[PDB]
Amino acid sequence: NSLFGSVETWPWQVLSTGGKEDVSYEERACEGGKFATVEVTDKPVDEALREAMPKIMKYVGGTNDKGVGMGMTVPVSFAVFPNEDGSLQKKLKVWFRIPNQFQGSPPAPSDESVKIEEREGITVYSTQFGGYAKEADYVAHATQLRTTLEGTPATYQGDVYYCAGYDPPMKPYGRRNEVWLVKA
Repeated sequence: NSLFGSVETWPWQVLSTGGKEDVSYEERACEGGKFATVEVTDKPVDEALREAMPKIMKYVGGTNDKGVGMGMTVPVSFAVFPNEDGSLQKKLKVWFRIPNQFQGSPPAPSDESVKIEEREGITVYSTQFGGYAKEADYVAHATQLRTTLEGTPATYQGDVYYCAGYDPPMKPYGRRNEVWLVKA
């Protein structure tokens, strides 16, 4: 009668894929699912990330309204805003991507700083790469992602990019990463 499977997590619209070695792109339209996001201001991206991490982990750690102690972790992504001067604008918005099972029913935000917001309507270019990533690698991948998207009508708004990883990598913990550019 009803047909479902175990492999289903984020239905999105991928238009195509096809980049370069290491930096490979995919332009896709977002699920539109509800995610847990925290935005930090006043504090630089360095501080904002480390300050937002507690806020993300406290949510899945048990400080959620449903009292879920299931610490579920998939790659976490945060938006950064680079100015044309090369300097990042001090505003950082962390998006915590919720696993599919919890998309159907996510716990309510019991912390005022973390909000469950749904994001749809926009198209992103995502580059998936593997290896030991440092903070510079995210920037470099964004740089190369722009370089690879060169010659296309792809424009970006605020040149915003998102950096995805399971943890903030210093060296070994951060082997799978994503960088998302949003088309203007």
